[PDB]
Amino acid sequence: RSLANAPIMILNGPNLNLLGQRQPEIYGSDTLADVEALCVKAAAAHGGTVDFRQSNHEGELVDWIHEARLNHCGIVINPAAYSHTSVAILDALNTCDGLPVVEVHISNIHQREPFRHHSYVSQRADGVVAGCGVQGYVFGVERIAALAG
Amino acid sequence: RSLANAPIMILNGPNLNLLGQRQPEIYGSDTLADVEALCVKAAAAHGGTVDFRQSNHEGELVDWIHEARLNHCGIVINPAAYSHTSVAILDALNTCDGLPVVEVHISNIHQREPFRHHSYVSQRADGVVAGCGVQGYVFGVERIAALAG
Amino acid sequence: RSLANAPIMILNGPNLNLLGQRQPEIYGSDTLADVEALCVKAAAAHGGTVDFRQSNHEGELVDWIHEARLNHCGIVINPAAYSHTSVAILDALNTCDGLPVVEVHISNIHQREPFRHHSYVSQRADGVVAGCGVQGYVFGVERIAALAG
Amino acid sequence: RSLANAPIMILNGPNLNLLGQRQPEIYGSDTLADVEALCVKAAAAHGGTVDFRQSNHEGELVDWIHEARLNHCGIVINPAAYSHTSVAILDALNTCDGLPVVEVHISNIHQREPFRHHSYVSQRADGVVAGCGVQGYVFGVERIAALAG
Amino acid sequence: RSLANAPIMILNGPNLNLLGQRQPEIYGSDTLADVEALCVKAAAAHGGTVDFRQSNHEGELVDWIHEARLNHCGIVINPAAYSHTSVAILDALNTCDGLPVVEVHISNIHQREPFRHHSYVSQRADGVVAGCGVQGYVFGVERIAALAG
Amino acid sequence: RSLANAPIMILNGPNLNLLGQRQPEIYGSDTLADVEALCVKAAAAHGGTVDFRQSNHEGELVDWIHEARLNHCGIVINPAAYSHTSVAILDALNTCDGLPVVEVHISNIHQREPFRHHSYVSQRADGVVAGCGVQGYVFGVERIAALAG
Amino acid sequence: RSLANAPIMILNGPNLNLLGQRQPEIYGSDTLADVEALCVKAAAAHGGTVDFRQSNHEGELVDWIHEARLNHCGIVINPAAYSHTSVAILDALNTCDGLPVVEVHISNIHQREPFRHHSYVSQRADGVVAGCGVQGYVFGVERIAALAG
Amino acid sequence: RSLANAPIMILNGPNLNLLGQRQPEIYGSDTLADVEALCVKAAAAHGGTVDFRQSNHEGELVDWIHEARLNHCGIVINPAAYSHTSVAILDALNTCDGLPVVEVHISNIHQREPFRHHSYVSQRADGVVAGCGVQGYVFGVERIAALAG
Amino acid sequence: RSLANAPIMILNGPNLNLLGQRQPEIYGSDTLADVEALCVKAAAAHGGTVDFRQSNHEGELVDWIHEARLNHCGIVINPAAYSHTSVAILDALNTCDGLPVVEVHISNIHQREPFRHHSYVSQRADGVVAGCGVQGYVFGVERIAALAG
Amino acid sequence: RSLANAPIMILNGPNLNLLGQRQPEIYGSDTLADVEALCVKAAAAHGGTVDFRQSNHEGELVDWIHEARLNHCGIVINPAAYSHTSVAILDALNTCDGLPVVEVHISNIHQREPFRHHSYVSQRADGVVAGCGVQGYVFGVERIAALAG
Amino acid sequence: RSLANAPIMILNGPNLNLLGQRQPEIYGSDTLADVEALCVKAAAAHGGTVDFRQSNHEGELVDWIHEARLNHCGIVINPAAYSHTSVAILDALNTCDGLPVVEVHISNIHQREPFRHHSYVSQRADGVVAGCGVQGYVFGVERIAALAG
Amino acid sequence: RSLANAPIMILNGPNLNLLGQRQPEIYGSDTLADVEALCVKAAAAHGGTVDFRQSNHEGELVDWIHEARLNHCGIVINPAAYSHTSVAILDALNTCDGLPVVEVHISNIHQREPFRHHSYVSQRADGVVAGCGVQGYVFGVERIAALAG
Ligand SMILES: O=C(O)[C@]1(O)C=C(c2cccc(Sc3ccccc3)c2)[C@@H](O)[C@H](O)C1
Ligand SMILES: O=C(O)[C@]1(O)C=C(c2cccc(Sc3ccccc3)c2)[C@@H](O)[C@H](O)C1
Ligand SMILES: O=C(O)[C@]1(O)C=C(c2cccc(Sc3ccccc3)c2)[C@@H](O)[C@H](O)C1
Ligand SMILES: O=C(O)[C@]1(O)C=C(c2cccc(Sc3ccccc3)c2)[C@@H](O)[C@H](O)C1
Ligand SMILES: O=C(O)[C@]1(O)C=C(c2cccc(Sc3ccccc3)c2)[C@@H](O)[C@H](O)C1
Ligand SMILES: O=C(O)[C@]1(O)C=C(c2cccc(Sc3ccccc3)c2)[C@@H](O)[C@H](O)C1
Ligand SMILES: O=C(O)[C@]1(O)C=C(c2cccc(Sc3ccccc3)c2)[C@@H](O)[C@H](O)C1
Ligand SMILES: O=C(O)[C@]1(O)C=C(c2cccc(Sc3ccccc3)c2)[C@@H](O)[C@H](O)C1
Ligand SMILES: O=C(O)[C@]1(O)C=C(c2cccc(Sc3ccccc3)c2)[C@@H](O)[C@H](O)C1
Ligand SMILES: O=C(O)[C@]1(O)C=C(c2cccc(Sc3ccccc3)c2)[C@@H](O)[C@H](O)C1
Repeated sequence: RSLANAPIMILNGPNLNLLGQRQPEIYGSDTLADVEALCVKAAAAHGGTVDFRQSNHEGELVDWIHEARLNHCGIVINPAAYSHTSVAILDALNTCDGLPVVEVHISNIHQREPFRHHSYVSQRADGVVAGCGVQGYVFGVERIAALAG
Repeated sequence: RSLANAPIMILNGPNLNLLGQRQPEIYGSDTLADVEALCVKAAAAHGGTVDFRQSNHEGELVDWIHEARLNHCGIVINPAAYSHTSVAILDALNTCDGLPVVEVHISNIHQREPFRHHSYVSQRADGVVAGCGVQGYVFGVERIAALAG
Repeated sequence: RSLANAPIMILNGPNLNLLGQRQPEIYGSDTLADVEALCVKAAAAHGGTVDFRQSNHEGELVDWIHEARLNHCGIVINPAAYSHTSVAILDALNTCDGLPVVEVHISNIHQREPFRHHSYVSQRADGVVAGCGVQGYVFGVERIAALAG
Repeated sequence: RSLANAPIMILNGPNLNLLGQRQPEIYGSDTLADVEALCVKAAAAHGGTVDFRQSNHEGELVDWIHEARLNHCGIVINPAAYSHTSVAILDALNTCDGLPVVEVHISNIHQREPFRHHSYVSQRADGVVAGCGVQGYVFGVERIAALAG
Repeated sequence: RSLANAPIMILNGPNLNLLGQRQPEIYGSDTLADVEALCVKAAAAHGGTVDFRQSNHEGELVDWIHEARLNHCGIVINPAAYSHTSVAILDALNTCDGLPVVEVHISNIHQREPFRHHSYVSQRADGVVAGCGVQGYVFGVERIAALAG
Repeated sequence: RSLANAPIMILNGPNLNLLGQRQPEIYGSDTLADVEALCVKAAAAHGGTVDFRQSNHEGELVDWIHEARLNHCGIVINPAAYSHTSVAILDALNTCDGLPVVEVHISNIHQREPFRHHSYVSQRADGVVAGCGVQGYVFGVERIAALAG
Repeated sequence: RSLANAPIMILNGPNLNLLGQRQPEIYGSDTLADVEALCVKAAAAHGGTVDFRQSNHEGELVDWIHEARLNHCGIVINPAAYSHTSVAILDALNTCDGLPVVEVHISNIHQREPFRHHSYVSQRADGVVAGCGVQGYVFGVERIAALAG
Repeated sequence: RSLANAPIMILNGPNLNLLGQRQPEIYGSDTLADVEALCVKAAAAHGGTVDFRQSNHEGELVDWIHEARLNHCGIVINPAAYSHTSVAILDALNTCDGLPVVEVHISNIHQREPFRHHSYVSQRADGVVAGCGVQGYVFGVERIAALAG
Repeated sequence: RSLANAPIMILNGPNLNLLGQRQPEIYGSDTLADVEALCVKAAAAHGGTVDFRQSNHEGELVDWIHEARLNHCGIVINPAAYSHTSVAILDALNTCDGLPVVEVHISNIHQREPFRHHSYVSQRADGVVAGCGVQGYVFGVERIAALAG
Repeated sequence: RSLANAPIMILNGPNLNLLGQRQPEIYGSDTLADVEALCVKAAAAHGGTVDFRQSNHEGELVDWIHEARLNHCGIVINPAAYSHTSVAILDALNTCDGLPVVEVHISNIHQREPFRHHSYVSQRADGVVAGCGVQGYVFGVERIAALAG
Repeated sequence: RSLANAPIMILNGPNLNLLGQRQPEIYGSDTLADVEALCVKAAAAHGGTVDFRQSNHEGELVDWIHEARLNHCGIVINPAAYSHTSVAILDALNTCDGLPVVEVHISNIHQREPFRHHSYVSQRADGVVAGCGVQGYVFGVERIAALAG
Repeated sequence: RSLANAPIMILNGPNLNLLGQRQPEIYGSDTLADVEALCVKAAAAHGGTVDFRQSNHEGELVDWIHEARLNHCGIVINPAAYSHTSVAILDALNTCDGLPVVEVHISNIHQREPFRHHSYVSQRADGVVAGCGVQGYVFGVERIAALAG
C-alpha cells in the first residue's frame, strides 16, 4: 500500500491512555489525543492519514498488526511495556513482509531501569526512535512516508 | 481516599479462580471465594469495604488498576504468574501516584523455581508479603487500613 | 477422560492463524486450516476427535486450559510465542493433574534466536516435539492417544 | 508447643539498635524499644508473650535461634544485613523442625540496592514480610499466632 | 538414498544398553531390545528398515554417523549423555548434508538437571522429540518416513 | 543558544568518510558529502545552520564536543564505533549541561552484532535514532531545532 | 610442630553443636561428642592428640586458627556455613604458612543447594573432604598425621 | 555386595598412566603402579580386594562402570579430565543404584584453573576427596570398606 | 566534631593483628603496632589524636562504628576480609551521617583474587585508598583532617 | 631516576581540562590549573618537581607514559574515562618495569555507574586512590616521594 | 628431539577424514590426503619428516600425544571439535614438557558459533593458527622447525 | 591488485615501538626494527614489498587502514591492545572488501589475562596467528602472498 491509498496504523500499548497525567518530567504533559492530533497533522503534511489506537492487551495489539499488514501502509508502534516482554508482538511484526515499521518510545529507555534497556520490537522495527518525546511519533510518521512512496 | 469512602481494590491474576482444587501442600485448601470472604471480614474490622476481583488477562488487570486509580483507597494484588512477567502491571501501579499497594503471595516464591524469585510488581508494591498463605491478603488489607486512614 | 469419551484440546498461540502465508521454509505451506485437518485425521485413526482452537491472547489460552482440565482428554499445544514469555500458560497447565499434555513446535526453536531456545511450557508439558513440521501435531495426537488409554 | 505456653522469640540483626535516629523516610520514626512495644501489644492481642532481642553478632543470633528451638514457640526475625550474607543464620533456622518462622523487612528490600534483593533467610522462613514498616512485625506475630496453634 | 532402498540408522549413546534395569519412573520398563523392536515395527509400517546400534563411545558414534551419510536414508539418534557434551557428534551430523536426522530423548530434558537442558545435536537435528518415552523413537522413524519418502 | 544565534554541530565518528562506498544494503548509497547536504537543507528548513564534521580520532571528537559546548546550540552525533567503546565521548557529552544532544545511527544497531546493541552515548543523548538511515540525521536536526526553540 | 609435640586442632563451625538431633539422612546420628571421640581415637591411632572445639562465631573461629598456628601441628576444619561466606577464615588460614589444613564436609556439598558448592576454605586448605560422613574427620586426622610426622 | 565377596573397582582416567614423571609439585612422584600398590594395601587391611584400571577412553570407563555395577562392591574413581567434561560417566554411575562411589582427585581442583573447579562425577559420588595426594585413594578405599559393610 | 575534640577512629579488620608476621612481599614488615604509631603521628601533625582498634569479629566492629558515631571526628577503616563480605559494616557506616569515612587497603586489591576486587565498604566510604602500603592509613588520617577541619 | 634527579610525570585524561567548570558536588570547584599548583606545591614539600599534563587522546597519553618511562621519577595518573576503557594505557604503564605508578580518581568511582567501577589501570598502578577529591593527587605525589626518594 | 632425528606428529581430530567432501566455502576444496601431502612437503623443506594421523576418538588422540611425547620433535594439531570439549587432550598436551605444540584450525573459529570461540588446547599450544586455510598447517610445520631447530 | 602491484600494509598498534626492551620471555628480544627487517625479507621471498608502520593511535591505524583499502595488496596487523577494545579498527577492516587481512599476536593471548582472550579484529581478519612469536608476521606475510598473488 501507499500513503495515498491507505492509512499509517499508529499503535499504542499499555498505560498510554493515561499519558499526560503524570511524570511529565519523563513523558511531558501532552495527552494521548494530543499525540494522535500530532499524527494526523504529521500524515496530512505528507498526503496520508493515520489510524490511531491504544490497548492494554497484547493479543489485540497483535490482532491490529494482523489488520495493518493487510490494510495499512505502515506502522508506527509504541509497544510501551510490551516493548520489553512481548515476543508475540515481535512475531506479529515479523509476518509484516516489507510493510515498514517504526518503534517509538517517548522516554529514552537506555537511561532508565535495566529491564527497560532491551526491546523485542527493535528486532523487526526498521527504525527506532527514543527520547524524542511525542515528536518521535512525528518522526515515525515522516519515516513511514519516506519509505512507503 | 479513606477506608470509609471507598473499597480496597483486591485483584487476582491467572489461575487463581482455581484456588482450592489442587496442590494443598503449597497453596492450601481455601478457595478464592473463601479468600474473598476473609478480605470482606478484615476490611470491615477497620471501617472498610473491598472490590475483590480475579482475571487471567494481563490487560484487564491493567484496565482495573486504571479503575482503582480513581475509585479506591488502595490495592491488594496477588499478580500470580504475572508477577514474574508483567512489566505492564508494574507500569500500571506506577501511574497510581500516592496510593498504597500491597503485593501478596500465598507461597514463599523465594523457596521455589528461580523465575518465581523475581516480581516486577515488588518494584512498586509498597509492601510485599509472601508465603503467609491466604492470611497474607489479610495483612494486605490490614496494611492498606494502616496507610489509608 | 479417555479418547473415545472426550476430545483432545488443540491449542495454538499467537500469529498461527496466519501460517502458510509466508516464510514457509521455516513453517511449511500448510494453513492453520490444513493443520486442523491433519489433526481431525490423526485423532480419528485412534478413535478420537479434537477441539481445535487458536488465540492471540494469553488469558484466552489460560481460559481454554481451564476448560480442557474439565472437559477433555488431553492437550496438544503450540504456544507459539508464549512458550517463551508465559509463566501464566505454564501455571495453567500445572493445574492439570494427570492430564496428558504435549508441547508442539513446527520449527526447531533450538536453532533459532537465542531467546526462543527456552520454553516455559516445557517445564510441565509431558512431551515436546520440535522441528518435526506440522507433522509434530500428528505426533502430538499420537502421544495423547497412547496416554489417554 | 502452643502460643499459650512459650514466648515467641523476636530477633533483630545488626544496626537495628539505632532504628529511629535516621532515614525515617526508609525505616520510620519508631525506635526498637517502640517496635518491641508493638510486639508485646501484638502478641497479647493473641494470647501470647514475646522474648525480644537485638544483636550485631552473627553468631549470637545463631545462638539465640538454637535457644528458641527448645524454648520458644515461634520466631519473628529481621536479620537486617545478615539477611544478604548469613548462611549461618539460614542453617540455624534450618535445624528448626516444625517451628514457624516469619522473616521481617521494614523496608522493601526489592526496591533498594541489588545486593539487598536476596535474603538467605528467605530460603527457610515460612512467611517473608517486607516494606510493611514496623507494622511488618505485627504481621510476623499474627502469623506465628496463627500457626503456633 | 531413499526409504525404499536403505535402512534407517538408529544410534543410541552411552548407557542406553541398560535402559530398563532401573529408574522406570523416568525411562519406562522397556529394554534396548524392546525399543529396537518397536523401531522394527514403525519402520515397516511406513515401508522401511532399520540399522539399530548402541555405543558408549563418542568416537564410534561419529564413526557410525559417517557411515549413515553414505549407507543409510537417515538418522534417529538418542545421544544420551553426549547430547549435552558432544560437539564432535554435532559436527558429524553437520557432514550429513541433506540427510534427515531426528534427535530423541526418552525423558523430558527440560524438566531435569539444568545441564541437561542444552543439546549440541539439537543444533543440527531437523526434528527433536523429547519426553515422549520410547514412543519418541516411533515418531522419529515416522518423520524419517515422511522426509525420506 | 538557538539555531538563530548558533550552528548545530553535527559530529561524525570513524569510517563515516567512506559512507556510501560498499554494503549499500546496510548504510546505503548516499555519501558523507550527500549526508551533510541533507543536514544543510534540514537545518535551513528550521531557521538554522550546521557545523558538520567527521573524525576517526576519539580524542578529537571529544575536543569537538567541547567547542560546541561553548559555541553551538546543539549536537547531533553519529559516534559510529565509538558509540560502543567510548567512555571519553559520553563524559564529553556530560560536560554539555543544558545542551540538547541527539544520537543517530544509520542502521538499526539492535538488529546487528550483539556488541553493537549497547551505546555509551545513549546514557546522555536526550534522544537516539537508529535504522532510519540518513533520514535519521534529519530527525536529529528536527529534534535539535525543536528543543532549541 | 609434630603430633608428638603438639595437638591437631579440630575446628567446627556453626550449628554443628546440634549435630545428632536431626536430619540424619544427610548428617547422620553421631553427635558432636561422638565426633570428638571419633577424632581422639584416630589421632591416638596414628600417634597424636586433638584440641577439638566448636563455635557459631566467625571471629572466634579466626582467633582459634591463630592459636593453632603457634601451638598446634595441623588444622582439620568443618567451617559449616562459614565455608561459603567467610573470607576471614580463608585469610586466617593463609596466615598459617606450611601449617597443614584439611577441610571437612560431613555432606557432599556438590549435591546440595548451589550456594553450597563453593568454599572459600577450599582455596587454601591443603586437602578438602566432602560427603564422607563423620568419617571424613578421621581422614583429615589421618592426613595431618601423614603430613606432620 | 560386601567387601568379603567382590573386589573394589579402582578407575583412573586419562593421562594418569604417566603419573609420577612431572609436576611432582602437583601430583607427586608415586606412579600408577605405586598408587595401585597403596590400594592393594588399603583394601587388604579392611578385608578386601581391588580391581585397578586406567583408560584414556571415556566410553571404556563407562563399560567398566557398567561392569562394577554387577561384579564389584564399589567404585573409587579418579576421572581425571573427564570429571569436568563427562556427563556420560556421571550417568554410568547414576545407574548403579545403592553402590558406594567415592571420587578422588590427587590435586586440590579448587586451587587450580576455574575449568577444574567443577566435576560432573561429584553429583553422584557419595564422597569426594580432593587435595589429599595419592593418600586420597586410601581414604576412598576406607570409605568404601566402611560402606560395603 | 573536629580533630580538636574527638579522636579519629581507626578500625582494623580481621587478621591484621598478625600484620608484619608474613608475606611482607604483599603487606610489608611493619607490624600493626608500627601502623598505629604511624597513625598517632599523622594525627599529631594535624592537631589530632587517634583511637586505634583491631578486631576479628564482624560484630564488635559494628559496635565500634556505633561508638565512633557519637564520639569521634571521622573513621579510617581497613575492613580487611570484611570489605568483601560484610553488608553490616557497610550499614553500620551508613549510620554515621556526614561523618568522614576513608577506607584503606594495604595491598592493591584490584590485582588479587577476583573475590578481593569488590568492597561493600567502598559504597559508603567517602574515599578509598589501596596499594599504598601502610602509608595509606596516613593518607586516611590526612583526608579526615582535611574534612573534620 | 629519582625525585632529586627527575620530575614526577603527572598525567590527566579526557575532559579534565574542564575541571571546576561544572558539577562541583561531584568533582569540586578547583580547576586543573588549581590542581597543578597543588602538585607543584605537594612535590616541593617533599624534595621534588612535577611535569603536569592533560590530554583527551588515548595515544598521546601513551606517548607521554613512554616518555616518563625514560625521563621522570614516577607517574601519578588520573586516566579519567580511559581508566575504564584503555588496555593500551595499562599496557603502556606495564612497560615501566620498576617505576612507581599511582592511580587517582577524584570521585569515588565505586559509588557511581557500574561501568566506572573497574579500571584497567588498577591492574598495574601500584597505588590507587579514589574519593579523596583533588587531595588524592597530593597523596599520589606523597606516594611517589616515599617510593622514589 | 630435532627435525633431523624425529618426525613432527600431526594429529587430526574428529570428522576431518571428510575434509574435501563438503562446505569448501568454509573448509576448502582439498582433502586430508591433500593436507597430509602439504605437511610432508613443508617438513621436507626444513629437512624434517611428519607422521600424519586422523582420529574421531578422543582417548586415541590422547594415546598418540603420549606417543608423540617420546618419539617426535613437535606436535601440530587440528583437534577440530575436541578443541572445544577436551580438557583431556589439553592435559595430554600438558604432559609434554619442552615439546613444541602448534594448534591449527582451518576455519576462523572466532567467526563461528560462539561455542567455537574457545579451545582448551590453546591454553597449552605454544602457537595457534586459525582460518588461514590448509595453509595454517604449513605455518605449524614451519614453527615446529623454528623451535625444534 | 596483486603482490606484484602493491606493498603489503603492515600495521603495528600501541606500545610495539618498544619491542625488545622488556618481556623477552613473552615477546622476544627482537626490536620493532628487527621485526620490520623480517617482514621485508618475508615479502621479497614471495616477490613482494612491505609498507611497515607503527602507531599508538587508534584513529591513525584507522586512517592507515583506509589508505590500504586504496593502495596496498593486504594487511598484516598486530593490533596490540586495540585488539581488545577497538570496534573502530574492526569497522576499519570491515570496510576492506576482498582485501586479505591477517591478525598477529606475538604472545598467545589465550594463555594470558582473560580480557586478552577476546579481540574484535578477529571477527574480520581472515586469519589470526598467535603465540608464534614474530615468526607470526612471516606467516602473516606468507598468507597474504598466497591470497594476494
Ligand atoms: O518511554 C516510553 O515511550 C515507554 O515505551 C513507555 C512506557 C510507559 C511506562 C509507564 C507509563 C506509561 S503511560 C503514561 C505516561 C505518562 C503518564 C501517565 C501514563 C508508559 C514503558 O512501558 C516503556 O518502558 C517506555
Ligand atoms: O528493611 C529492613 O528491615 C532491612 O532488613 C534492614 C536493614 C538495615 C540497614 C541499615 C541500618 C538498619 S537499622 C536502622 C535503620 C534506620 C535508622 C537507624 C538504624 C537496618 C538492611 O540490612 C536490610 O538490607 C533491610
Ligand atoms: O532421555 C534421554 O533419552 C536422554 O538422552 C537419556 C539420558 C540418560 C541418563 C542416564 C542414563 C541413561 S541410560 C539408562 C536408562 C534407564 C536405566 C538405566 C540406564 C540415559 C541422558 O543421558 C540424557 O540427558 C537424556
Ligand atoms: O549504523 C550506524 O550509524 C553505525 O554507527 C555505523 C557504523 C559503521 C560501520 C562500518 C562503517 C561505517 S562508516 C561507513 C559506512 C558505509 C561505507 C563505508 C563506511 C560505520 C558502526 O560503527 C555502528 O555500529 C553503526
Ligand atoms: O556437611 C557439612 O559438614 C557442612 O559443613 C555443614 C553444614 C550444615 C548446615 C546446617 C546444619 C549443620 S550442623 C547440624 C546438622 C544436623 C543437625 C543439627 C545441626 C551443618 C553446611 O553449612 C555446609 O554446607 C556443609
Ligand atoms: O588431581 C587429580 O587427580 C586430577 O583428577 C588429575 C588431572 C591430571 C592432569 C594432567 C595430568 C594428569 S596425570 C599426570 C600427573 C603427573 C605427570 C604426568 C601426568 C592428571 C586433572 O585432569 C584433574 O582435574 C585433576
Ligand atoms: O590489603 C589489605 O589491606 C586488605 O584490606 C587486607 C587483607 C588481608 C589478608 C590476609 C591477611 C591480612 S593481615 C595479616 C598480614 C600478614 C600476616 C598476618 C596477617 C590482611 C585482605 O583480606 C583484603 O583483601 C585487603
Ligand atoms: O573520578 C574521576 O576522577 C574520574 O577519573 C573522572 C571522570 C570524569 C568524568 C567527567 C568529567 C571529568 S572532568 C570535568 C570535571 C568538572 C567539570 C568538567 C569536566 C572527569 C571519569 O571519566 C572517571 O570515571 C572518574
Ligand atoms: O576450522 C577448523 O579447523 C575446526 O577445527 C574444524 C571443525 C570441523 C567440524 C566439522 C567437520 C570438519 S571437517 C569436514 C570438512 C568438510 C567436509 C566434511 C568434513 C571440521 C570444527 O570441529 C572446529 O570447531 C573448527
Ligand atoms: O602479543 C601481542 O602481540 C599483543 O598483540 C601485544 C600486546 C602488548 C602489550 C603491552 C606491550 C606491548 S609491546 C611491548 C612488548 C614487550 C616489550 C615492550 C613493548 C604489546 C598486548 O596488548 C596484546 O594483548 C597482545
